[PDB]
Amino acid sequence: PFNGTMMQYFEWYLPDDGTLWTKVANEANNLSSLGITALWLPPAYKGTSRSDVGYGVYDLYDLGEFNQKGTVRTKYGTKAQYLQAIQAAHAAGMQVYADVVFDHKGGADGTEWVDAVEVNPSDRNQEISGTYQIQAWTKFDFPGRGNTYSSFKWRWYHFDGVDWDESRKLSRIYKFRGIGKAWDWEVDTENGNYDYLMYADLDMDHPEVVTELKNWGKWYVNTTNIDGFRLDAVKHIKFSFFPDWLSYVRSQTGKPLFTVGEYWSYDINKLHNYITKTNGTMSLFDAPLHNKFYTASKSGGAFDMRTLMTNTLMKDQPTLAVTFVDNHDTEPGQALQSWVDPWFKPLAYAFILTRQEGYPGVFYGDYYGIPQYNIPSLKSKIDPLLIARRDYAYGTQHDYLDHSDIIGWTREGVTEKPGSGLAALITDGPGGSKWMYVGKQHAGKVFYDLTGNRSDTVTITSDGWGEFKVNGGSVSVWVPRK
Ligand SMILES: C[C@H]1O[C@H](O[C@H]2[C@H](O)[C@@H](O)[C@@H](O[C@H]3[C@H](O)[C@@H](O)[C@@H](O)O[C@@H]3CO)O[C@@H]2CO)[C@H](O)[C@@H](O)[C@@H]1N[C@H]1C=C(CO)[C@@H](O)[C@H](O)[C@H]1O
Ligand SMILES: C[C@H]1O[C@H](O[C@H]2[C@H](O)[C@@H](O)[C@@H](O[C@H]3[C@H](O)[C@@H](O)[C@@H](O)O[C@@H]3CO)O[C@@H]2CO)[C@H](O)[C@@H](O)[C@@H]1N[C@H]1C=C(CO)[C@@H](O)[C@H](O)[C@H]1O
Ligand SMILES: C[C@H]1O[C@H](O[C@H]2[C@H](O)[C@@H](O)[C@@H](O[C@H]3[C@H](O)[C@@H](O)[C@@H](O)O[C@@H]3CO)O[C@@H]2CO)[C@H](O)[C@@H](O)[C@@H]1N[C@H]1C=C(CO)[C@@H](O)[C@H](O)[C@H]1O
Ligand SMILES: C[C@H]1O[C@H](O[C@H]2[C@H](O)[C@@H](O)[C@@H](O[C@H]3[C@H](O)[C@@H](O)[C@@H](O)O[C@@H]3CO)O[C@@H]2CO)[C@H](O)[C@@H](O)[C@@H]1N[C@H]1C=C(CO)[C@@H](O)[C@H](O)[C@H]1O
Ligand SMILES: C[C@H]1O[C@H](O[C@H]2[C@H](O)[C@@H](O)[C@@H](O[C@H]3[C@H](O)[C@@H](O)[C@@H](O)O[C@@H]3CO)O[C@@H]2CO)[C@H](O)[C@@H](O)[C@@H]1N[C@H]1C=C(CO)[C@@H](O)[C@H](O)[C@H]1O
Ligand SMILES: C[C@H]1O[C@H](O[C@H]2[C@H](O)[C@@H](O)[C@@H](O[C@H]3[C@H](O)[C@@H](O)[C@@H](O)O[C@@H]3CO)O[C@@H]2CO)[C@H](O)[C@@H](O)[C@@H]1N[C@H]1C=C(CO)[C@@H](O)[C@H](O)[C@H]1O
Ligand SMILES: [Ca+2]
Ligand SMILES: [Ca+2]
Ligand SMILES: [Ca+2]
Ligand SMILES: [Ca+2]
Repeated sequence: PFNGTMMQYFEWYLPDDGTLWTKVANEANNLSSLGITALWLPPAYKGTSRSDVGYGVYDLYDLGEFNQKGTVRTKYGTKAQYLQAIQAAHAAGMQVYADVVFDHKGGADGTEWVDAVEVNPSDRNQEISGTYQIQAWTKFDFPGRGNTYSSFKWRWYHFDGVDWDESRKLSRIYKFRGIGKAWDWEVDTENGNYDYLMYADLDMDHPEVVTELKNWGKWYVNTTNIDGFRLDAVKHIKFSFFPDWLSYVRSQTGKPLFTVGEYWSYDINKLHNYITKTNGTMSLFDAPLHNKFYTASKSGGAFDMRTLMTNTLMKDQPTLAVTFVDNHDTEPGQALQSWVDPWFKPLAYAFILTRQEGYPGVFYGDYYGIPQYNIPSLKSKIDPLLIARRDYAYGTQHDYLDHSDIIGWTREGVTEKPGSGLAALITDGPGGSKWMYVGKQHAGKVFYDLTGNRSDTVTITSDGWGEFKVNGGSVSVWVPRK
């Protein structure tokens, strides 16, 4: 038995110093000893510039190897350093998930003239202009790479649209004209059709494009030996595309390739729609649960903690849910900003780390800190919870989400891991106590608070129950002493 634990190993405001790949190589041992079993690494290919975080993808085939966009290395380092990081992660017994950005392409080498029409930004099925010629950033020739690995050249007809006309300096949503040219479907229905997002938007209906992304998928897994994918911005990408893409790349590389997609919506039914449409071929980030943590942390104690799990992927589809507290898009200043307050953050990590539903992740920004906004590191509060997950969070779970402030759950432990077992309490309000069942196999044992928030102890009764306790606005994780 084991508890998988992933770590997203970057944040937005990292300096553009080309050191992240080296840091993975240096830290892989430490993180593994804490029970981290997988790293989600940022996009490793060349962006619109060297300080691009990776989501403005210029060349999928340039892993910090070719002189392109004014730099050889990416933000994170060179191609050689990227490979060493992956091998170090493997030597320490960790999987590696690579960020995959297929929705769009930016930083084109040149413009092309294209017949286009404006569509309504709030309803992309509604044309709001006539057809006219625009100058669109869609020519990709890759002067620094040549035909190495791939001789495919991208042009306007491989895309469905852009949001910038270079001749008139106009910013509108332009749909391209052409035989069969249309926004892709199925996609998210916010704004009527949410296929267009930014830069030059890929046409997943074009067979040349499907083929090229399949060839890149195979090439990339074989070049890097990565173990899986984090799929960026999947709600803006033809739903049927990734079932077909993943089954090609998995079977043509001989690898299972665990895959988590980022479907950003707090509407659980949209996530359920996407899982059924893609036949459960991938996990998804539990964005609704993130929204729960953010809301509870801002509600001054008035959140009903009995609803913390309701309408989350961790409640509804736990084996396809990847759980988290914050990520690079929820950071201060970002477009999805909804930063979980530091007082509540240890409570949210305890919830995803010591419970049996879902595949939890630790955020780099939470672990190491975000100096850009003077947010201090929470490593000293997260590490006890990882040790809880590594050693104690095993076996039958009993739920007590039964009070509007104080909620808890227990894990009984497993014979295969002697000394396992835990009882966790969190509260968004004043402290208190709660009786919970850990199992009569623990009768007489003394439990202590692994987080060190409390100095007292709890003795288990002859019937397997303990009256566990928590401070106000705090976490306690009670585990057996030895
Ligand atoms: C390091 C670890 O890699 C493998 O485990 C990974 C799984 O193959 C993935 O599928 C994924 O599992 C998650 C599920 O997809 C998901 O539905 C959810 O329910 O949570 C799961 C994770 O909690 O991620 C896993 C890694 O995080 C591989 O199977 C495993 O063998 C590898 N490590 C084990 C190796 C040994 C066996 O002797 C022991 O050290 C431990 O049991 C494991 O650490
Ligand atoms: C001039 C530039 O225009 C295009 O790039 C723009 C995008 O199309 C816009 O959508 C917008 O992107 C922002 C995102 O929407 C936003 O969500 C944020 O997260 O990231 C972006 C921040 O700006 O803005 C983009 C730039 O204005 C076009 O795709 C792009 O390729 C064009 N860049 C060319 C211009 C120069 C100067 O000659 C060259 O350095 C580039 O290599 C060219 O590619
Ligand atoms: C007009 C001329 O352009 C054609 O080139 C591109 C199409 O215009 C694009 O729309 C695009 O087609 C893809 C769709 O966007 C996509 O939704 C999916 O259906 O796959 C399509 C590609 O398989 O990409 C095309 C190029 O890759 C095309 O090269 C060419 O056949 C077209 N020439 C026609 C001109 C007239 C117009 O009446 C007709 O008389 C001729 O029979 C056509 O040859
Ligand atoms: C730039 C940003 O645009 C998209 O995000 C939009 C959402 O999809 C909309 O539904 C809405 O987002 C949420 C609200 O912000 C939030 O208040 C929430 O309570 O409700 C809405 C969803 O329930 O507004 C957003 C428009 O600004 C897009 O999905 C998101 O991914 C984009 N930000 C990233 C763009 C890339 C894609 O390559 C990411 O990888 C980058 O990290 C970000 O720049
Ligand atoms: C009433 C009782 O609650 C105290 O504070 C906890 C809150 O219940 C939680 O909601 C949370 O407070 C955070 C806010 O939600 C957030 O908006 C932000 O302001 O940060 C707050 C945390 O820093 O966490 C609180 C625990 O730190 C706490 O359990 C307890 O001390 C409170 N009773 C005190 C109230 C006053 C005067 O009546 C204090 O001087 C006394 O120590 C207690 O009587
Ligand atoms: C003599 C004194 O010791 C005991 O105090 C323990 C209490 O169980 C808690 O205070 C316990 O948890 C605290 C955390 O360790 C600490 O980190 C803090 O941040 O919050 C928790 C408090 O909620 O730590 C103590 C160590 O065992 C005992 O229970 C306490 O009753 C004992 N008597 C004192 C209590 C009062 C209050 O009216 C005074 O009048 C007495 O004179 C004290 O002697
Ligand atoms: Ca299309
Ligand atoms: Ca799209
Ligand atoms: Ca499209
Ligand atoms: Ca409450």
